[PDB]
Order: sequence, then structure tokens, then C-alpha cells
Amino acid sequence: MTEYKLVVVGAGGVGKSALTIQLIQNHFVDEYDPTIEDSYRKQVVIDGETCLLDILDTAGQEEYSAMRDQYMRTGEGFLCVFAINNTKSFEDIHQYREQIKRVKDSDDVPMVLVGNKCDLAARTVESRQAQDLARSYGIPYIETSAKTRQGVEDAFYTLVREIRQH
Ligand SMILES: Nc1nc2c(ncn2[C@@H]2O[C@H](COP(=O)(O)OP(=O)(O)NP(=O)(O)O)[C@@H](O)[C@H]2O)c(=O)[nH]1
Ligand SMILES: O[C@@H]1CO[C@@H]2OCC[C@@H]21
Ligand SMILES: O[C@@H]1CO[C@@H]2OCC[C@@H]21
Ligand SMILES: [Ca+2]
Ligand SMILES: [Ca+2]
Ligand SMILES: [Mg+2]
Repeated sequence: MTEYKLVVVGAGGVGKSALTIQLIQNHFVDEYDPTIEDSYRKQVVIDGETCLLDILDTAGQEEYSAMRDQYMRTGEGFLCVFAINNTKSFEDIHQYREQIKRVKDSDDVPMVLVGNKCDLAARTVESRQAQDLARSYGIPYIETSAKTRQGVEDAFYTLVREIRQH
């Protein structure tokens, strides 16, 4: 079996769980229950390949983030998520990327930058800004809405396609 281990990281509240639950379970989580560490598994066909996705949904709240680094170690690719209406979460991305590089002991780790909540209009991070950040990291930028499902499959499948290039 072909298994891809994906890890979703980013600031508290950006929509990591809502994204993962939309992908796996096809509904939108409206309430906010902070995550400690949850895992999901699903068999899917991606570009003609039957594979198993193992997705680790991590804590964004500092308080709930005990041993996050330990969980992240096994990850093969990382979704670095911020929210387009949360400037601080975007500024935080650098820190999440650095943590990933530390945990993996590599500067060559498959990643995708994700700007979530694109259904909302209080945008404070413009597409071009996020494109520029992604470009500096050598990775794709994709916008998503866990609410409408826009971009969700694309974000996760793009991460698999990045893992395949490494
Ligand atoms: N409009 C809109 N709301 C969203 C979107 N994604 C998440 N939300 C909302 O944002 C809140 C937080 O989402 P959640 O997925 O719990 O965030 P998280 O990043 O997993 N948080 P934590 O790090 O604490 O576990 C919830 O109220 C959820 O409905 C989105 O794409 N659009
Ligand atoms: O800030 C609180 C916690 O995260 C949610 O994202 C939108 C605002 C809510
Ligand atoms: O119905 C729309 C799409 O899904 C969201 O759940 C709450 C209502 C929103
Ligand atoms: Ca719901
Ligand atoms: Ca290390
Ligand atoms: Mg969560």
C-alpha cells in the first residue's frame, strides 16, 4: 500500500481541523473546539494511484501544543495554514516552517502554504503577499474555504504531489 503521512500546522483558529474534516468527512465544522492532537486516515485515488492518507491535525493554541514536535516527526509533508483574515497567523508561518525544519532536520521538506477562510471578506492578507512568501520557500500557495469546500481537495492533493517530487 502507498501511504502518505500529512501534517496540518498553523496558528490557533485558522481552520486546520475544519479543513481536515471537510476533506475526510465532507462537512463543515462551524464550532470552535481547540485541538490537542487528532489523526485521520482515508483511502483515496490520487492521480491513478490508490493510497492511504494519514493526516495529523495539530494544535495551534500554545496551551494545547504539548509534544507537537514529537507528533510531527513522522510527517512526510506539511500543510502550513494561515487565515486570510488573520494577519498574525500569516506572520506566524515563518515560525511553523522553522519548527518543521527543526523536527525533520532538513531544509528540504515537502510543504504547501494554505490561505484559508477565503469565503470571508475581511481580507488582510492579499493573494500576492502570500504568493511571494510561498515563492521564497519554493512551494505552492493555495487558497481554501473549509466552509464552501473551495480548494480543499486541491490543497491536500497538491501536498501529495509535492511529496512525490522529493
Ligand atoms: N468562514 C469560515 N470559517 C472557517 C473556516 N475554517 C474554519 N472556520 C471556523 O473557524 C473556527 C476555527 O476553526 P478550527 O478548524 O477549529 O481551527 P483550528 O485551526 O483547527 N484551531 P486549533 O488550532 O485551536 O485546533 C471555527 O469556528 C470554524 O468554523 C473557513 O474556511 N471559513
Ligand atoms: O479568534 C477566534 C478563534 O478562532 C476563530 O477564528 C475566527 C475567530 C475565532
Ligand atoms: O450551510 C453552509 C455550508 O456549510 C456551513 O455549515 C453551516 C452553514 C454553512
Ligand atoms: Ca456543521
Ligand atoms: Ca532537530
Ligand atoms: Mg483544530
